[PDB]
Amino acid sequence: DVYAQEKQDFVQHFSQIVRVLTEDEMGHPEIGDAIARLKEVLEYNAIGGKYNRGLTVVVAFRELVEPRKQDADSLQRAWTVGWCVELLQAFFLVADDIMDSSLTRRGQICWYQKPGVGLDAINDANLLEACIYRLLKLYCREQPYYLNLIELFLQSSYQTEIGQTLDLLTAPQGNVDLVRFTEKRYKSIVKYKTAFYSFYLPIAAAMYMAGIDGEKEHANAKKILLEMGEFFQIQDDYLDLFGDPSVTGKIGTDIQDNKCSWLVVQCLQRATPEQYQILKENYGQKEAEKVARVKALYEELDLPAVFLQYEEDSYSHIMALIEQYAAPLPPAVFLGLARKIYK
Amino acid sequence: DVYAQEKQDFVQHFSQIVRVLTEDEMGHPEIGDAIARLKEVLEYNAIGGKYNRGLTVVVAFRELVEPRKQDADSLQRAWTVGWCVELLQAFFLVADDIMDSSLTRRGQICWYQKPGVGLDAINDANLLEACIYRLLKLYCREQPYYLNLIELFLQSSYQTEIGQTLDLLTAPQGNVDLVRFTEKRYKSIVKYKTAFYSFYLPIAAAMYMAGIDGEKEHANAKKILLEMGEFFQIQDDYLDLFGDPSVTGKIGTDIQDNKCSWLVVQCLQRATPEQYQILKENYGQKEAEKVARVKALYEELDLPAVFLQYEEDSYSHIMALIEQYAAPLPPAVFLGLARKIYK
Ligand SMILES: Cc1ccc(-c2cc3c(NC(P(=O)(O)O)P(=O)(O)O)ncnc3s2)cc1
Ligand SMILES: Cc1ccc(-c2cc3c(NC(P(=O)(O)O)P(=O)(O)O)ncnc3s2)cc1
Ligand SMILES: [Mg+2]
Ligand SMILES: [Mg+2]
Ligand SMILES: [Mg+2]
Ligand SMILES: [Mg+2]
Ligand SMILES: [Mg+2]
Ligand SMILES: [Mg+2]
Repeated sequence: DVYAQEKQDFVQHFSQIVRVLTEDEMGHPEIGDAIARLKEVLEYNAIGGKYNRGLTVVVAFRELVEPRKQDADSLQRAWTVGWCVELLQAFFLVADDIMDSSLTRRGQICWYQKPGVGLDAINDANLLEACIYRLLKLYCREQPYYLNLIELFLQSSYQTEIGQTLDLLTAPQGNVDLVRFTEKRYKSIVKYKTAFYSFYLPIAAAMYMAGIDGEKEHANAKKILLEMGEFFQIQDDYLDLFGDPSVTGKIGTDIQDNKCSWLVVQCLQRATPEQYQILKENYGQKEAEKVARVKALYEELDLPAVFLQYEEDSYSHIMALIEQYAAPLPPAVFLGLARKIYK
Repeated sequence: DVYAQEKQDFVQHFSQIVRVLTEDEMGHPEIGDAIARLKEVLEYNAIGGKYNRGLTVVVAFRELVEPRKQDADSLQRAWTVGWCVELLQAFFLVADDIMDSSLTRRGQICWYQKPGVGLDAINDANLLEACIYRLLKLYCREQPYYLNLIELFLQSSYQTEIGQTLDLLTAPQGNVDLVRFTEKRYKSIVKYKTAFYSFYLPIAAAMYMAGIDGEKEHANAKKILLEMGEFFQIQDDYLDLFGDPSVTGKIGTDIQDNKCSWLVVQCLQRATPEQYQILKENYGQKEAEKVARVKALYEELDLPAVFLQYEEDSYSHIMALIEQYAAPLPPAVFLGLARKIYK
């Protein structure tokens, strides 16, 4: 209902993102070709998403301002920062898909896989990163929050990259790494790699855009948004395998990439010594017979219905945290976020 | 003499960089392994350089402060920001070497080529990027310049990436791109891709650290530092081919990568229609017989002595710009920089 509303409005505003970010032509005719390529990047990589995070910034902003203070220019900034989160996202997936060897994403071939692109993808990725802060200076350079956002976006990139380093240290190509797959490792991973940016960031951004910068208020918010954070990825890793690729818009590479997924983690808790051995022979390998034998094993331990279980268990716990912790904020923020991620 | 002095002092201070950047252990035991890997990155990629830029920040700072204001903590910040530029550098080369397919750099194998690393190099690279701003908040969070530096480092990353996009758009693997190799393109390239960060940045950083933030003072400085900027890369591209690999610490990939180098540019101005054709058949290809036939052609048009010519021509012009433009600043800044890059 509530994201469903302002989505289209959120997406039209992407025409101006691109306009502004590439309005340097007669001033710098030399670099016009870099700026075209830039456009081409943004069109391809910032678009197709569920735009949930970018939206989340916008919805949160409305919710947290007295509409007597939501003037035209405040909403200008409101969805600008929205778009910045989308860029951040886009930055991450473009790099992520080289690193994770992915084939497709958002219903089309990965940027880095297009012929004529390949590893220029890396430079492209960091460009999106840059555009984030380019906008900030544009639309927020004179706000009292301008600096808090910059630090937020960065403090959040770092955290994402720390997560990403764990992801990979825990998931070497070649090395049977079942010992490494503990739930203690896992919670750490999705915390840094997912929760902070896909949740704390967007919300937090708007908190600062609403003049709300108390450490304790941010801390509570954080407490809540790291769970939603966390479930979200267990759902990502679930969908990776049992999800519909015409609906996820991507193909899963978790078994092949020897990844510390929720699944392999639970699988291990419930392994008969023999089973441990089947998985051992099969996990972390390109071969489809092996990837298949594992998918069977996950089904052989009825993990999909276990995921259905945690989904309820977590919905219920996330909801307790909202009650315990939302205030002084309007609980519609978090609720709106939960509706949009639970099934 | 002057860089030769504070180099060793500059390099000892790298023990504390690593200490500080990895002093989160008992506070966050979960992520200790990411932070080890981080250490490993920094050790490998921030070290071995000529540390010229990092130094340049430090030397410039002394030169531009009354030593009654150069207290212990000002020099703490002074070389911290030094190190930040080194990180920025390191960020760029780690990504650069994947993108440019380089084999070696700084007298050893490229990070991304080590076995067990490969494309995790990409995540590693952005980590260095992050550390920059991690330090800033650490040692400069309470300074009046703190924000100007952040914007400088970013405004400079973007510019570097724009350059880098030109680099690559101008240099597709496969496509004979001799038409594209004009000196108008070239000046644009090395301007964004090299001059801004290896020169304007370090100096400018210290200008702001010395409380000097007038647009016109920065503008003049910029005018001067973009030439030094520019020559520096023509020397890089010269050395790429005719340089000593036990002294550059790297092997050149400009012909192989179909790059818009100073050389191919000059080569083209002086081409007999036939010659244009030899180069045509040979440029932009892995094959060593072809790379060889080109190196011959550059020697066949006595370009090395032409480089010796521009070197003098540019030394002389750079020096005119210092006279025309240094003030109110101490001309020893720029001079010190020129001594250290001219032969
Ligand atoms: C450098 C870098 C650092 C972190 C990422 C992240 C990817 C990602 C993400 N993507 C998912 P996917 O896009 O479903 O593959 P992952 O399982 O690869 O992590 N989902 C939630 N958080 C993150 S953070 C991507 C690139
Ligand atoms: C993403 C990115 C963007 C820019 C770079 C740059 C590499 C580089 C550089 N490296 C030299 P090299 O390190 O001698 O190969 P290049 O000819 O590849 O540009 N020298 C001067 N400026 C720059 S900027 C590297 C990575
Ligand atoms: Mg992935
Ligand atoms: Mg991943
Ligand atoms: Mg995933
Ligand atoms: Mg290179
Ligand atoms: Mg290059
Ligand atoms: Mg070069």
